[PDB]
Amino acid sequence: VTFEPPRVTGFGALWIPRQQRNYMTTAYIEKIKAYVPHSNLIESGLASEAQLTSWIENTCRDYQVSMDVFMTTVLPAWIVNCIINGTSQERTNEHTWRAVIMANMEDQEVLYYPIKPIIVNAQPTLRQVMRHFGEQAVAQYMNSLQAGKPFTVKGAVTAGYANVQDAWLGIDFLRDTMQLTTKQMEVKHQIIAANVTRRKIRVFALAAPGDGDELDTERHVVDDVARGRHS
RNA sequence: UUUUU
Repeated sequence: VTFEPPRVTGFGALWIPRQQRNYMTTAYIEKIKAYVPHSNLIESGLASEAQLTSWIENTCRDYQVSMDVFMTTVLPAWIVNCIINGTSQERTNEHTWRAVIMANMEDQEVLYYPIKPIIVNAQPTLRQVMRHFGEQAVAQYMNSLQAGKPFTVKGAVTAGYANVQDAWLGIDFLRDTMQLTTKQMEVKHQIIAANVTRRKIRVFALAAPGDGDELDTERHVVDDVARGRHS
């Protein structure tokens, strides 16, 4: 059997609906084989490109800083801060998030930035807009680990995970789109079980009272009953 | 989907 044919017939076992049999050709197979987009650009768990750039442009206008200096200077600081403290929406009560200027592995001064103009501008929640930087956050935490002064991950410490070697997987903005092995899947997921620590209520206590009974009277008569004379 | 202050 020097030659063993070529097959490559495709389809066969794969059931094809009758409406698609006229377009489900062999040449159609090769056309869709090229459509393999990144598995981190299609899911709804992250902000889309249209609303990611909206977040980038809106927050730099509020800070009155250029996009070039935003993507270079304060974005890594924001990623580090989101590594230290969580990325929850109700972090706005801090009213300020801190960035520290570093001279040579030694703090010199802490800078203060408003936290509202960076959370509300993330249209599909800030937990989703920061998921694009989840892969960069792990690398930056590893860099901090190599420097001898590891970061303190809020999720890992809160969940009870004291392992500093892999204290990530406690990052609040990991979508798990990365090829996590089965031994890190449960470590990340048990940390994710910090959600059941606190409840959530969907609706507040309404607006003010619509009405509490009204009054309408005039003239000179009894206190409340207008000329009460019936029997 | 949200939910990890």
